[PDB]
Amino acid sequence: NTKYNKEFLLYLAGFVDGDGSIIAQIKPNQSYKFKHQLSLTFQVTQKTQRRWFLDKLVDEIGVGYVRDRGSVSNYILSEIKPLHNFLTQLQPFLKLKQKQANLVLKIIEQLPSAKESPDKFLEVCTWVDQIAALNDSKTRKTTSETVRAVLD
Amino acid sequence: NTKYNKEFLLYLAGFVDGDGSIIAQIKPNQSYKFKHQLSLTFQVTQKTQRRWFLDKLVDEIGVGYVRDRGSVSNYILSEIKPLHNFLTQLQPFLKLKQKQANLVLKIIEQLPSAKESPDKFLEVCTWVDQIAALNDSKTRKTTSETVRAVLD
DNA sequence: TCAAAACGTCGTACGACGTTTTGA
DNA sequence: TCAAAACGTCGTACGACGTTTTGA
Ligand SMILES: [Ca+2]
Ligand SMILES: [Ca+2]
Repeated sequence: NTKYNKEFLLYLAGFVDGDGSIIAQIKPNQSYKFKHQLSLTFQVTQKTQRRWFLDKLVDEIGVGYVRDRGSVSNYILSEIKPLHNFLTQLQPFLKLKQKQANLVLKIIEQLPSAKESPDKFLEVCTWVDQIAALNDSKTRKTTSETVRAVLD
Repeated sequence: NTKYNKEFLLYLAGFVDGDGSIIAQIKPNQSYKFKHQLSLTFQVTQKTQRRWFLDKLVDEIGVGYVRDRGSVSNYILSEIKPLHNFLTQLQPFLKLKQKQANLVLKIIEQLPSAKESPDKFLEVCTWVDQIAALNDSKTRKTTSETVRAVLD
C-alpha cells in the first residue's frame, strides 16, 4: 500500500469535492447468493479535451484507469483494496464528500462479513442508502427495500 | 492584503479547477469612453443546499460575497485589488485554470494605462480573448473585434 | 466615466446512477 | 459465486457568458 504526497491529496481533495463522485450501488445480479452485488466506485469526471488530466491521476495514484465515452472521460477506481488505501488517506481533507468516503470505508470492511448473514448484508445496504442520500441522487432504482423484498 | 494558508490554497486550487471559473468580459456600455467596460470575475458555483460552502469561503478569503440564484449559488470576487492579491497566491497551485489566472492579473496591471490609448485598450481586449479561448466558452458575444469596429 | 454590483441566459460538463458481461 | 470491467443514460449543477443599474 503506497503513501501519497500530502499536497497532492489537498489538491486532489478539493478537485474531487468539485468534479468527483463517491458511489455505492446495489446492482441486481442473479449469479450472487443474495441476487445482488455490492459495488463501490471512485470516479473523477472531465471533458475529453482535458483527459490528459485524468491520465495523470492514473499515474499519480498508480491504480485505476481512464475511459472515454464521447464528450467526457472518467477516472475509475473500483478495486476494493487500493480503494481502501486511497480513501483512507484522502478522507481527512474532503469537506463535501468526507461522509460518503467513510461510509464506503466502513462498507468495505464489512463486505466479507456481509456475505454470510442475509441480515448483516441488508444492514450494509442501508449504508449504501446513506451514501446515495448524501449525494445529488436523481436516477436511483435499486435500494435496500428492494433487497428486503427479494430476500423473501 | 492578507496572506493565505498554503493548505487552504492547495485545496481551493483543486476545487476551483473543478467548480470554479475565471472570467474576463468586455461589456458594451455607452457610459464608458470606449463604450465598453473591462470586467473581471472570479467565481465559484454550487447547488444552493451546499450554499454554506461558498458562505464559509467569503469568511476565509476575506472579500467577495455569495448570491442565491434560484437553484444554485455563486461566490463572486470582482474587486480589482483583492482579486489581484488573491489570484497572485492561488496561481501557482492551479492546474486547469493557471493560464487564464495569469492573463487576468496581467490585465489588472495594464488597466490603468489601457484607459488612455485605444491601441493599448484594444490590445488588452485580445488578452480577454485569450481567456475566453482557454475556458469552455459557448455564448460569447462581445470580443476585441467588436470593440475594434466600435472604435471607428 | 468608472468600479462594482445587480440580475439574467444558455448549453453543457459533469455526477450518479443503470445494466450486462468477464474472468478467477 | 464472486470482484471488476464494459458500456449505457438521465437530469441537472455547473461554468461562462450576457444586459442593465448604482453611486463616488
Ligand atoms: Ca461539483
Ligand atoms: Ca469542472
